[PDB]
Amino acid sequence: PQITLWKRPLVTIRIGGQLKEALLDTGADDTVLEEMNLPGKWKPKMIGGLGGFIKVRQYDQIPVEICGHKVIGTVLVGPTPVNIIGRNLLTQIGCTLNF
Amino acid sequence: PQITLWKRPLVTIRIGGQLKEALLDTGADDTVLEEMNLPGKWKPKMIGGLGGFIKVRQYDQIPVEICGHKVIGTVLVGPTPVNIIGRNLLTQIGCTLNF
Ligand SMILES: COC(=O)N[C@H](C(=O)N[C@@H](Cc1ccccc1)[C@@H](O)CN(Cc1ccc(-c2ccccn2)cc1)NC(=O)[C@@H](NC(=O)OC)C(C)(C)C)C(C)(C)C
Repeated sequence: PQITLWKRPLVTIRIGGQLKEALLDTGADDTVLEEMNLPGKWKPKMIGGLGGFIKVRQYDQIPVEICGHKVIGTVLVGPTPVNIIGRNLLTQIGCTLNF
Repeated sequence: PQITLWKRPLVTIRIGGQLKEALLDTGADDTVLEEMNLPGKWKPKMIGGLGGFIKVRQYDQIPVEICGHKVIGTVLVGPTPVNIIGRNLLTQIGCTLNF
């Protein structure tokens, strides 16, 4: 859909049959989700915004469902205040910014 | 434009004769610029990124130009790595997320 920015662009995502609320974020290189167990090998990583960096676990080739759109790619898991769909996944659903 | 997210959505902003590079950021409630002097009164705010909070100075009714779109609103100044155009000014240019 075409979506407004008068409110935060929160959408429902599906991961491992977990239902979660996540932010569509054009200012995020990566996708970062709050703490959750995902199966498989992961590598340690740090990511940062304002305020400093956080340590996360990097899971590759994770399926996610974003508003009826089934993508698979890299998911970071760690102490993020909120679930964040960054450009790696936004790209996979043909999401653009428009004005 | 219809901006793909295959790269970071970096654009030119003009603020008081200063040209700057800034990131179109749907994950940001607020617009946050790196350290600069701005005219007028200001209030301290605290804003929260991924790593925690920073203190900024809030300037109200600051004219800003985004891709030659003339906009006026709240601009926060402080220790950000990158000039961030948040939703307060993205809504002013009629910006939507499309997928
Ligand atoms: C290359 O680095 C990045 O891309 N960093 C990303 C990042 O932090 N992006 C920032 C912008 C940014 C880019 C590059 C360097 C530094 C910062 C934002 O897109 C997402 N970010 C991360 C973030 C987003 C939301 C929230 C949040 C908190 C409480 C409730 C809802 N959301 C917290 C952190 N948002 C905020 O930090 C904003 N915060 C905000 O809008 O808070 C209400 C600010 C900006 C206004 C402070 C991620 C770690 C998410 C991948």
